Amino acid sequence: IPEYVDWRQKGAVTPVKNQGSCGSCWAFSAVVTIEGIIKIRTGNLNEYSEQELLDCDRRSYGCNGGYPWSALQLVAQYGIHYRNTYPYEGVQRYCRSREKGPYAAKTDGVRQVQPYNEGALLYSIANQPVSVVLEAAGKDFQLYRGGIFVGPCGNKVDHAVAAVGYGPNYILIKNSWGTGWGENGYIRIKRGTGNSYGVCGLYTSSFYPVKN
Repeated sequence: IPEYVDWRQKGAVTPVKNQGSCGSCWAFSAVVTIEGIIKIRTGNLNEYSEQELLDCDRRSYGCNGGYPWSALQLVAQYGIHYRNTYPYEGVQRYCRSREKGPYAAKTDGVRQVQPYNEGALLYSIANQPVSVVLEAAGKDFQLYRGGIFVGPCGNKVDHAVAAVGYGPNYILIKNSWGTGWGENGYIRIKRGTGNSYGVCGLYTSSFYPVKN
């Protein structure tokens, strides 16, 4: 895999989103990875529905949190609608997939990266955007404006985001806090520190969709 990856440069990343007050980061993270894998496999960059996963992932808890792996499973076993067909409302509602016509895209499964393994995570990013988790509760993370973030932060992961690239000393993260947070909505988190958890627990739980 190469020294630099940045899926934005390869037209595989949609604009930065804002999850709002809703604890729907798990759905935003999954959707980032679906938009990426659909671009990689088909050549078209589309936006898909975080709200659909929020409403319909019966293993997640709506705005009280959820599981990126479960949302990616949901997209692999049914499919997902375009974001515009099923726009984000920032509140959990009744599942409306059946009422929104045929699904726009469908994947074939979801694989997990080996946890606590930086190279394994980098390997997946070189193939596609990956759903990752991290500790976002620290004010240092909350107030991040730019640069390669090294913390302070613990390994208490609580926030799902998406890794869309990396470099020799960082992993590139698409967050769901709007375009005004971080580096136009992104954070570069230091890698290569030798901490197996990853900086901010970044290596705790990583999933990506599979689409043949």
